[PDB]
Amino acid sequence: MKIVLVLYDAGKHAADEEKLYGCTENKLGIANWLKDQGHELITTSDKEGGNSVLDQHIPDADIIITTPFHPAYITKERIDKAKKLKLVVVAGVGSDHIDLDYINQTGKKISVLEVTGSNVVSVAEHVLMTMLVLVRNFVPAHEQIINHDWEVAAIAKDAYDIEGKTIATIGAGRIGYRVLERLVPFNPKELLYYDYQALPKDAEEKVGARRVENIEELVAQADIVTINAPLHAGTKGLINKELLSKFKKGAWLVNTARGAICVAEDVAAALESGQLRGYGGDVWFPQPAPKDHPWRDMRNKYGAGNAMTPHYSGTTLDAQTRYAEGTKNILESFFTGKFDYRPQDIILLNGEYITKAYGKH
Amino acid sequence: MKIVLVLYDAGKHAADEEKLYGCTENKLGIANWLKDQGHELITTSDKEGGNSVLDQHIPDADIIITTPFHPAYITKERIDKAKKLKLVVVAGVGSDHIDLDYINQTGKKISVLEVTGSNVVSVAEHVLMTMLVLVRNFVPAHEQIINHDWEVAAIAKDAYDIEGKTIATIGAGRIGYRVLERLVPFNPKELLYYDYQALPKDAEEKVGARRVENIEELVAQADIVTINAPLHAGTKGLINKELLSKFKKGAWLVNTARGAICVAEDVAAALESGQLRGYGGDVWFPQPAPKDHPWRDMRNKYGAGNAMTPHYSGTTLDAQTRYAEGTKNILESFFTGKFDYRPQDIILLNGEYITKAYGKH
Ligand SMILES: NC(=O)c1ccc[n+]([C@@H]2O[C@H](COP(=O)([O-])OP(=O)(O)OC[C@H]3O[C@@H](n4cnc5c(N)ncnc54)[C@H](O)[C@@H]3O)[C@@H](O)[C@H]2O)c1
Ligand SMILES: NC(=O)c1ccc[n+]([C@@H]2O[C@H](COP(=O)([O-])OP(=O)(O)OC[C@H]3O[C@@H](n4cnc5c(N)ncnc54)[C@H](O)[C@@H]3O)[C@@H](O)[C@H]2O)c1
Ligand SMILES: [Cl-]
Ligand SMILES: [Cl-]
Repeated sequence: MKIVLVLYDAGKHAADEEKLYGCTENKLGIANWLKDQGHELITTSDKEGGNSVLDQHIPDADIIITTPFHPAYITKERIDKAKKLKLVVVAGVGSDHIDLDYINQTGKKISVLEVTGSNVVSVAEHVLMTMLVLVRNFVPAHEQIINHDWEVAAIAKDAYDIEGKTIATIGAGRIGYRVLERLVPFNPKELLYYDYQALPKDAEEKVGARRVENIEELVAQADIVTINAPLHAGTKGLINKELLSKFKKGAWLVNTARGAICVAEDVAAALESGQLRGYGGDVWFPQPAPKDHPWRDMRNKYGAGNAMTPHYSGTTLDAQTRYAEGTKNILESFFTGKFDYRPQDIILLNGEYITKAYGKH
Repeated sequence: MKIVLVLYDAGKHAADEEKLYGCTENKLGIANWLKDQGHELITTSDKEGGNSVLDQHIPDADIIITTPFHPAYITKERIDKAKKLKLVVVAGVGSDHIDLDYINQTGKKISVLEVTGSNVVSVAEHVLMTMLVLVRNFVPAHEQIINHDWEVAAIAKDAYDIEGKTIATIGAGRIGYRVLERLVPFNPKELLYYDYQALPKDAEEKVGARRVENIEELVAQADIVTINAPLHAGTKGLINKELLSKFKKGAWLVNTARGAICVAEDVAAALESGQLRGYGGDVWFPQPAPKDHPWRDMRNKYGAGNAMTPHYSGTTLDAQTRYAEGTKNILESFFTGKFDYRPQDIILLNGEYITKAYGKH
């Protein structure tokens, strides 16, 4: 089989860390196995433009392996040219960079598999971190120190404790639930969630969560909102000017899910006007984020409220080994002709939606 | 009575936030309350040098109110000049900026009271935040974004999850225990503590903590160490070159307790050499931290591993109202002649140690 593997380039950083499996230099650490199995592997980070290495190889690729941190956008146009394509794998979690609805509506026999659970703890940690960084006003505090300044009041004037705050998650799946679990000992006033899938009652009770039926009612009462749903037609552009106007004034918003769940300029405008006190997370649309993407320079009225990073929360060194192994397992399920995929890894099975988390079908 | 109140100045920032009680502008909300009682209140941030406003008023001050974030250093030289001094109050927690041992050993009839518990949650949050920021490599990640860069591998090469790490606290009192409680749902490998005061077995079991009785044994097995003990003779310079040599190579160290528990240059050398991967916290010696203090510019080999802030974790807006009210209550106990202090607030009562947490007596 011919396999095209699209990952980020480590460049000079490859020499610093041998455990960096998720880059083009290291090929998920599965290149020996793919070679021994008799497959042809094309590895590249060159994923944009008409004569990109990706596009050169799409027409006879049997399998494309992608990673959300440097996502090959497998568009309708690319799918139409991909005459041998049978499987797209996501080394990570989240398959929205592939035009899933096009595959499904046309009934094309392409499976889409991701390594469910592989980095959900990593991201839940990152959400907790980002909440704390925003609420406690850490970014300008650290900036003060490295700029050789000292003025406690400049930081304290917009620093709070997370204790006693009302916190809402949009999506209460693997990541959203783990976020709620980690918040319990911080003594929030209340933990809320919105999801068309109810939590099991035992799970709900374990974290003291209350389900809110509609998203406007959810955000209106939350001091902190975190987004933990996949990107699909039902969540694309969900966080826009109108919905932001229904947030509690001065709320903090965390989004480690997908950038395009928000309308980028609407979030920036809300931060600058004070409707949000802070926004942070690691995900952007598109990726790599352009130099003029509004989320880079946006700030609140105090020059703070921005805890943006590149997309890396799900590609910590601990997460990388897990999604690398999961990727190998999915590939083996395909190669053996067993197709004995873990049920939870299956987004599309030969064009059919198996997941329930990407909207109702 | 004459009361000297030493707080940080908020300046123009006071105009931004009404709840900023902890600054010289707002005087803990007690200025009119004191005036109505016929007391004279001198308020200043000028606390260094022989003709500082502090030193001008020391000779006839009945009461000095301090705050750790901008600490009046009540040295033995100042105590010897403070002929009317009867009470020192700490608007906050931690009384080490006062020469407690000099007061005690030379029979000075001065009580020292602090607002115990007022900001212990705030600091425990800050510890969790700092642990996450260091372990997950957040600072350089955010720096990349605002420098208009994008390179996932530059961050991922030194980013880990807190899951599966062994975490040790030095001091397991109000803050240290609250840190362990907040760590439970993060699925650490193990939680450890070192303290001459044992946790009750039930409190140990609640967080799955194991006591380690030797400090070298403790740090030798820890991926993350956090300092949560007061500054006293037993902890001053506790974290020195020799102990750092016994830390696990590449450990992360967090200190929100007091700067002087660490030997400053020893920590910086350990970071630059890689014995530590990261150091962070909000506390320094002395405070305000000099522009050339080595903890400002220190970095690990990748230009990261620094999560320093000014001293503000215990002065979030949520904390300030609590220690402001507690300061009023302590003053009332003094003024009425009842001296009905909360027992947990008493560091020294007329020179005698009441606290057990500042070493054995
Ligand atoms: N930043 C990263 O590195 C990173 C890593 C992993 C995953 N993610 C993203 O997080 C998303 C969630 O991951 P997960 O493991 O929790 O997935 P999951 O499938 O376990 O949970 C997703 C939840 O979202 C719910 N949902 C779907 N549409 C919703 C809507 N309109 N409103 C509210 N809830 C809705 C689903 O019912 C489900 O319960 C992924 O799809 C991915 O886009 C990001
Ligand atoms: N960064 C901030 O804003 C901030 C805010 C509050 C307190 N603090 C500092 O944190 C310290 C702890 O606060 P707390 O509320 O937890 O106090 P606490 O009195 O409840 O607990 C202190 C613990 O440290 C233990 N201890 C003393 N010496 C020790 C030693 N050599 N080794 C190990 N343990 C030792 C004590 O036995 C006690 O259990 C304060 O004294 C203060 O210096 C900082
Ligand atoms: Cl939906
Ligand atoms: Cl001691």
